[PDB]
Amino acid sequence: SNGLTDMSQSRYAKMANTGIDAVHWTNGFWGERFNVFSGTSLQSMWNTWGDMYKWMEGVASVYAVNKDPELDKLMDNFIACVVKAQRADGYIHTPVVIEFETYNLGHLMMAGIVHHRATGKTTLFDAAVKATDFLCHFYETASAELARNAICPSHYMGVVEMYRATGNPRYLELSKNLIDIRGMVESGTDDNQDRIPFRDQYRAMGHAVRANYLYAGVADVYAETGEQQLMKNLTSIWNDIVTRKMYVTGACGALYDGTSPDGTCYEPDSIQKVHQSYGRPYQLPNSTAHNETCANIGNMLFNWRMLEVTGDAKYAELVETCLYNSVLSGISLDGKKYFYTNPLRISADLPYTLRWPKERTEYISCFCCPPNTLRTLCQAQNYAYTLSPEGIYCNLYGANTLTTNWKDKGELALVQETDYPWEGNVRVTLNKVPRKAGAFSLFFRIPEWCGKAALTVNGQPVSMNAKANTYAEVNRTWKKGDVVELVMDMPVCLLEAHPLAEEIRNQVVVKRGPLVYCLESMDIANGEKIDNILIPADIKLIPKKTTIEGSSIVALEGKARLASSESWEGVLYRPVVQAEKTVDIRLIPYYAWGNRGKGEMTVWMPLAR
Repeated sequence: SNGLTDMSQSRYAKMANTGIDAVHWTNGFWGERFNVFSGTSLQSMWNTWGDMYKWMEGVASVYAVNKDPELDKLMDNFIACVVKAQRADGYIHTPVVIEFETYNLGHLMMAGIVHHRATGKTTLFDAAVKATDFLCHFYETASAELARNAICPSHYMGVVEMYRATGNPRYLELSKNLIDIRGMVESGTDDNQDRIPFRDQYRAMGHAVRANYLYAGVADVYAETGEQQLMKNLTSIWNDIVTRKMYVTGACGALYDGTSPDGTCYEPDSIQKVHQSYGRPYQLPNSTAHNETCANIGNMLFNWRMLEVTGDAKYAELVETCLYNSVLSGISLDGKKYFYTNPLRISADLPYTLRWPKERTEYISCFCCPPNTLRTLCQAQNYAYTLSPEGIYCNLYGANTLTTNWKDKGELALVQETDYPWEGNVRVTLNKVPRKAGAFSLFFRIPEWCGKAALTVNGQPVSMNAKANTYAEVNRTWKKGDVVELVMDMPVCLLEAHPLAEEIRNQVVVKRGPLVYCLESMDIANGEKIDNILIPADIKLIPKKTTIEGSSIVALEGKARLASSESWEGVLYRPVVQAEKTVDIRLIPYYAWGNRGKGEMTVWMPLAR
């Protein structure tokens, strides 16, 4: 009835969200993050002073969980200004919200839907339904060659979410036309994924935000139309991204600037510029990885739609990877500063200055991404579970309550206890089961990273059928007070990459559970230089809780090998040096990088096998 995204009536969906109010984080990783975001980040962003509709959507999303009546009033005031400013035909003149501009309207749609779902009130929603009608007029009337109107890619999702929210067929028809038009124009571009029609695209293409939001939006249309061809496109594009063009943190977009295609084409007039963009297959540089935070949110939201349309746990893995490692990295631990880029390496020898700061900044002003970052992070709880007629799916582990209504039957409430992501032990406790529910299942995702896992029910072992990257089902007539307990082994992992990824050939990245780890220069004993650190393949890395900006994180401590250090000044090639020494290093989670001053950082490190 009521989720952040509601595929509950969608004819070719398989799962749908829990209600926007059903899941609260409690006592761990996400509870702690949620207190920062709700109790600091939102105020801090209003104080520095389209962005606002994202902020507000965030306020409503937080409110759905905590019911702070001071937020409800702060919303009613924001909404009053919005409503006072709207015309009869649905337009809004943005200047007259006091205390080709069709781009802001798309964000009003989602703000209004989310507000409706959280508060019950129709005050902002009616402002949104009108804005939507205005866009339908705008696309029925404006010139075929306005690709620019929809250069806001939020639109595709917002319009399908409005059809979902109203039943109004005009909105679904608009969203179908928006796909059908792509590439029915003179000189579209790879960079705007519109050189060729959508149905001819079987690979990821250009500006990664535009790309990924497109792919998401199309999955949303697929949820409603069941047009198989779209899923033929969406599955080779997903495949292209994930096996060939995605950083290990889930982030997307290797190139600040470049050309598409690269080194394959003989008409140079066919070769176009791209920016903030996907690159060649296996082109995954580190220092110059763009990985705009919103592109990574895009990949997350793409994967979430693919999960709901297919029921396949492998899409849930990507939602998690993205959330911890390329979305949460976008904000500081103090909730106040933001990244635009998410590089996988900072070297102080880097002889040019890339665009965009490389320390987080509290300066929303210029970037339109931090509002999207904060509202997304303010909604993490809306990704923990999904439902279907078969039962309930545990997708993102973390300490929480869930209270849904289970069909026309009554409340079902459960309590999830775990120190995830720091440890791999989950306990689901059933508080309320409605008496007339039959047997029904509780599904537990087994992470792709997880090699062993076991279940118990009230202490009694179940046979574990499932493999990595699939759901373990537990079908049972559940009684009040029942207890399921997932134990996932969560060892330290060393990962290598496909040999065609030259930028990381013969190097290793360290995961533990779902967190990608990195090394910063201040965690190397004796200020020994980060470039000289080698990870032997059989290194023994030891978890140890430690504190950064008042947050308890698991670092990994161990003995790396140290390269002898000849000066690299004015030298490109030289005789391989000895590497007889050792040095104490400490790895921290990537997301927590850059909270301890300026320094050096790398995810991928030399491997000694």
